[PDB]
Amino acid sequence: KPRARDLGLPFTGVTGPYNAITDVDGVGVGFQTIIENEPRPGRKRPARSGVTAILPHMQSETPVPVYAGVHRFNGNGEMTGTHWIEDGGYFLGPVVITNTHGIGMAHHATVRWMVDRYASTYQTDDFLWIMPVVAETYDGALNDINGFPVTEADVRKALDNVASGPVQEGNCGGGTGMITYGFKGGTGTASRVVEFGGRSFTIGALVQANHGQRDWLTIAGVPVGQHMRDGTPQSQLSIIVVLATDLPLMPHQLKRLARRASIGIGRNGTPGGNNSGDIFIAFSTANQRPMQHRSAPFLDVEMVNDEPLDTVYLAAVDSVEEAVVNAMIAAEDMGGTPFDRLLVQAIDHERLRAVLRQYGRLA
Amino acid sequence: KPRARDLGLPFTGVTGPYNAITDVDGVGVGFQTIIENEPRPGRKRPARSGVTAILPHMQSETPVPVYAGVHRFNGNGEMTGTHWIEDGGYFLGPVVITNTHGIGMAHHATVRWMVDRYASTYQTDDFLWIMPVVAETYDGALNDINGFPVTEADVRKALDNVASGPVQEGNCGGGTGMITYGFKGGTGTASRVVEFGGRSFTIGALVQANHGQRDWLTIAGVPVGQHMRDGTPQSQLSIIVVLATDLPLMPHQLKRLARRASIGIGRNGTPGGNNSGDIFIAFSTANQRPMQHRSAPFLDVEMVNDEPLDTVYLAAVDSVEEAVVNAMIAAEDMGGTPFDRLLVQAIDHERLRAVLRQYGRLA
Amino acid sequence: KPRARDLGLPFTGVTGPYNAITDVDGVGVGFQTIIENEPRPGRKRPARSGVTAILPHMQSETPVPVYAGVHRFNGNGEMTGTHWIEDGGYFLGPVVITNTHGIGMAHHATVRWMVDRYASTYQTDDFLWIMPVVAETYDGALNDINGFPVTEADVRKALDNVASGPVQEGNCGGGTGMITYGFKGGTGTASRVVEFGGRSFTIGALVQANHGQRDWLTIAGVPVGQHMRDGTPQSQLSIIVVLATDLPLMPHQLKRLARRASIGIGRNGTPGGNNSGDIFIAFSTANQRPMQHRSAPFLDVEMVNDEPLDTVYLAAVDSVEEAVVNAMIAAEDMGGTPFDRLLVQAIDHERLRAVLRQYGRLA
Amino acid sequence: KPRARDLGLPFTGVTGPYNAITDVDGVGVGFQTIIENEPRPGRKRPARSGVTAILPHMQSETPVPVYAGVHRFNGNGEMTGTHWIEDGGYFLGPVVITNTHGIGMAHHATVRWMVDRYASTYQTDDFLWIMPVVAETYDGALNDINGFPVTEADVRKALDNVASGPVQEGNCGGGTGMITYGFKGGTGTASRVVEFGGRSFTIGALVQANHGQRDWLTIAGVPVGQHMRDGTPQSQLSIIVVLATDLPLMPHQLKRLARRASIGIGRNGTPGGNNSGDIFIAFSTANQRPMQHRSAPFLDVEMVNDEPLDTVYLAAVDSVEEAVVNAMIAAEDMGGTPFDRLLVQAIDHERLRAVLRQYGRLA
Repeated sequence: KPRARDLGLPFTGVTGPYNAITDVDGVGVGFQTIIENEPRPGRKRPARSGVTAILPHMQSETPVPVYAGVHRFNGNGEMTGTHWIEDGGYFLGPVVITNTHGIGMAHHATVRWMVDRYASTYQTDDFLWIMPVVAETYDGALNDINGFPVTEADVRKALDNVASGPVQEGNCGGGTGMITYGFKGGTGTASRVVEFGGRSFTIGALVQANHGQRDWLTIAGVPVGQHMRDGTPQSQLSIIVVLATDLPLMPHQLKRLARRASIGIGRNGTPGGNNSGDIFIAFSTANQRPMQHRSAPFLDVEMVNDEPLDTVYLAAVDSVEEAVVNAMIAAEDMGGTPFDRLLVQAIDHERLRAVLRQYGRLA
Repeated sequence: KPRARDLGLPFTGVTGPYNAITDVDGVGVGFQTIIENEPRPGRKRPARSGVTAILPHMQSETPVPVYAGVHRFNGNGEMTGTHWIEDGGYFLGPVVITNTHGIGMAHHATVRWMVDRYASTYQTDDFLWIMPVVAETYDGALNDINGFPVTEADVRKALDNVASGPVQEGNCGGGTGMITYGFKGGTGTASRVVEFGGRSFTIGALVQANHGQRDWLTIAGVPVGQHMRDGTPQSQLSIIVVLATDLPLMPHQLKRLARRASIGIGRNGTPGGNNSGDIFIAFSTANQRPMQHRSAPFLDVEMVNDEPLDTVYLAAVDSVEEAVVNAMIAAEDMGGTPFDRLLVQAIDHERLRAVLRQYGRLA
Repeated sequence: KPRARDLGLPFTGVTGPYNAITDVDGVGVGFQTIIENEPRPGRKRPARSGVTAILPHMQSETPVPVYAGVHRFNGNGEMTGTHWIEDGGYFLGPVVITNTHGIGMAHHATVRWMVDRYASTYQTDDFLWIMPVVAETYDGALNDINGFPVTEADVRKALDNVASGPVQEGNCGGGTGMITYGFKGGTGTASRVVEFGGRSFTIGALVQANHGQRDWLTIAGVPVGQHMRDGTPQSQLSIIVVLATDLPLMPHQLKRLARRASIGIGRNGTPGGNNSGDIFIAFSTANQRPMQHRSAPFLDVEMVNDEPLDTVYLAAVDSVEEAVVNAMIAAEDMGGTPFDRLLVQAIDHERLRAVLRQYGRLA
Repeated sequence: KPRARDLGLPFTGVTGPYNAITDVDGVGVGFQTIIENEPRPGRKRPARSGVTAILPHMQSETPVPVYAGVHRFNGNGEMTGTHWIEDGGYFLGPVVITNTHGIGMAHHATVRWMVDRYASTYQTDDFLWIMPVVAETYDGALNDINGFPVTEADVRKALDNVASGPVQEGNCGGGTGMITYGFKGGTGTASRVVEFGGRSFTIGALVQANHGQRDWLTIAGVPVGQHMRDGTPQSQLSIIVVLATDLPLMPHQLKRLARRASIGIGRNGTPGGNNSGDIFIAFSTANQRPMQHRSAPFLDVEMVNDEPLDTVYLAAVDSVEEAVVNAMIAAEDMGGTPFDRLLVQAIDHERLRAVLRQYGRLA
């Protein structure tokens, strides 16, 4: 499986080792993918969905707070756990992404998993509560979303599968049944390394791309969507962005970094559709500390000066754009069975390359 | 059961009917209450929890958008469904309140119930998604919160039990296991009728009171907590506010109304604790309209002028204070079994009356 | 001049030495007070107004960033400089408070004063811009506000007069012509010392009180406004809160602290009027650092754990309530001339004491 | 003067008659431009600055509230008047744009101008206050910003000059001394006409472009900044966006519209620089009503459904992009005198055409 850079698309700077969000130290990604092409008993439509889990500091025996910031570009979607991100500045545990009507079971399963996995924290006499970050995009065109196919066991499998190294893209995890710009969408990831004050830090992005319309699609500045008009879902009948970094940032700086994903999604053409739940979260793995109930009264934290941040912002925007394009390149056709209303095609690599060549952007 | 006014407490203005949130026409409240005093098999602590459901336009055959506004006073808690309240301006379906780790099952159950109840809307070819408003307070001192006692059936029972009329208070629904100001807490409700542009409207409040410390408790402006010092949970070892009105208000005005609940909770003494998840939602039942996919492109709406709103703001504040006190008066002692760490007592009515009398505030 | 504690009002905890915002080391307060009782040439109404200036790190030869947070409880007023407080986390220079239509001249004068006072910073080749924090309340009932009485020289005088030590209250600075709860209002201040993690800190408040209606007035929990009904402004025909602390807080924590001023203003009875511009700013004097253009790329900062903050929140609430009541106790009758529409009286001390005594609250 | 479309750039959709913000009926624009090439007495650098004024409902004898919404993308700049836009939902009077240190005099001059212009509203016995919307970008590289060249008379001249019709672009009004993408910047405008529900509406934008670095510049998706590398300000040694529409939108909807300008400024390449004060305001001219003190208690308003808004969001993004490019095309070289540090050149039209032609984007 070539990724976008392999096809000659003219991407943007130096990446971490795997060109993925796992290039940020300690962050692991796990997936559970459900691809069925016949309905379950009592249903009329097949289940194509899944769960994505991103866990920071995956080696720690205790949950480690990660400072974080959210940006709600267009709130037509769900992302739980953000009230204490906004006021307390951090979250604990994994980011879990699934389909819109699997939020509940994913939230329930994640709390249960945290109580088991971090038993020495939560199965004690301390009064602690868990508020996980669970988010979604809507796969009802290709998935039997009102059949609630994702179970507790499916979400635990994603959490138990978290790992470092290369990350699968395309039709996997929460991205399985997604559609972006009229083509097959799904999971995408990328990373960038930047130098800041004599040290090297990584910015990694993971997206669940389910947004945009064909006409808007722009790849490398070329209006590809004006040239590749066939097979759109419309003719036959949301985006979650997670940014991770090891740069030492505080909450107020991370809310600014998350806001940069607005430009990041704009790069491939969308003006931000009304029905698109476009919600971005950014977290840092720097400044490790105990949970509130075990911390000393004063904490010493490192924080970056703001002056040099333009290169970090550029890296974040570029990583989001490459993560979206990687999802489209990695995706495969889906649908077209007797139980489907549509056939969603993955963007054709040779036709893409040809259009970019005509506009002098095929590297 | 006498309520606060029945004991001579010096409350504030004219109430609707039932002096409850059901005084706002069409708003129904349902409860599922779980009170056990012996552990379930494999658990060590008893289950004392439940679910509260508040459903606007409870007669409608289709979900009716209700404009709304949220105020996160201190975000150490969860309230789902707020991203589209912020950007879209409204929510659909019920407000469901339970315990912290019951969010996920309550969310899952609510989406499933909505798909069944509003089958003519959701079991169609339309691409529609549901993002319910599910909130919580933490009952881990009296409840086996990591045993996940609330099931899907429990939440469906609360939803199917919604009704107009008098509302049960104290140890019921989501407030079953809650503690407030070191005394037994739980569910409380109150309402006010106001005249605006001649016209008569109601403001009703429902609270799940689990906040505050004994030392802070102020009732009718009297420092009761300084006089009633025994039995605190501390010596032995959050608040969700929902405001409903039929006044015709738009989202930006409803956000201000919800922010008035900050002063409302301040009335009984709290300075707003760090660990308290204090999140308030206000919604109007005016301006009924179809869902987005069935609406005409232009809607005609009525909105109040802002000049005469002080009387509405005062009624909101007063109703929140009365609802909190009503919860304490309705509450009953809980705990003290061989499986408990604490015995939480309900505030004693005669002792309270005596303290108020000493400061000239017993009416 | 007795302050509220001197009259036997039952205030709250241990104050710093001056019981004022200048108890926070290095914070200076300066005033310019204009009290005229005949109209200036071409005007019909007299000028009663002024400027209040609060300067953190008043010894420093260069401007020192102070982390800060704002809460807009009801935005019917102006407070400039908040965009970079929200995103950047801090502000530089003084907080300047005046009347509503004097914002512009105060802003202009403050920039000019900073360019002259910090000449080694601003009269260089560096590209630097200044965005001062200038706020207001509306003194149109007692002041010729459309006569623009405050000049550049008036604001420079306040800035040049900043000093530590005891702070004047009542009819002075920006508070000169203000009215609160139908009585004469104005400037008030108070402070609290708290122990946090084996260290001592101070929380100081300064308020410009111009809010509330007589009927709502509550002092020490007693409904004083129901007993002292005469001479209201109505019968004859906003609040800025600044909190300063030396506790090491980051911006996300300071926004929470500023939000606690909502309860602080609720303590004296207001439900938060529609026309009241109720805007609060909290800043810390800890974590001194250079300006952005002179900072190293990485900074080391100290930050408190959030667990023990309840005593800090309680001190902040109590300090706001005391600063408001101090403002009413220090104020003097104003108006009643042939050019006035009103005569605004200060609350009478003996009548106040008598009402408190009847409810058992006169210490 | 050819504008961007006249040079063959491949712009986007149908414009209104002037392709400017004055295509929204009743919106006037007025400018005061100060271009001096020798220092004023006692100064060392020349003054090149000015004022831009945008007045909705310019014919009205009384101020007419216009619902509006703001998006602070990166708050390193000032825009006054936003607290009541956020909570009250509207503003009155003009949007005035100038240089960073001219805020104060522009604010003062606008309040004074409104008192005179709307004398039947403000020179009465009513208690009314004015909180104008005054914004800025920083022209310190080309202008003697610490000389405070803009006077009260300069701002009154811009206000008195508001007019419909064609709008001047480039080195005029507040944009006079601005620099964008290392080329001369300034004022730019554009409009789009869209059909919504059988009715025709216009979206217009006006920008004061002072943002970006040369290397990021992208025009029509082409990386022009990589090809036109000479004369950058760096080698020699912020953006305010105003969107106006006649679509009937409420405040919560206008906040989303103003958020779309983030994608609009990302079209030309910036990732959003840390030092860039990028603040956007959107307002609607629909739903005319009286001021709060003259309104009936209930108002009837028209509001759009959200479903069809994607075409409006696209029009908004495209108009911001065209306005920024129009500002660069209209700009003229500035500086390079014995008193300057730099010579800022306007982008060369022929060179730009040549780079676009090479990538197949010259229409």
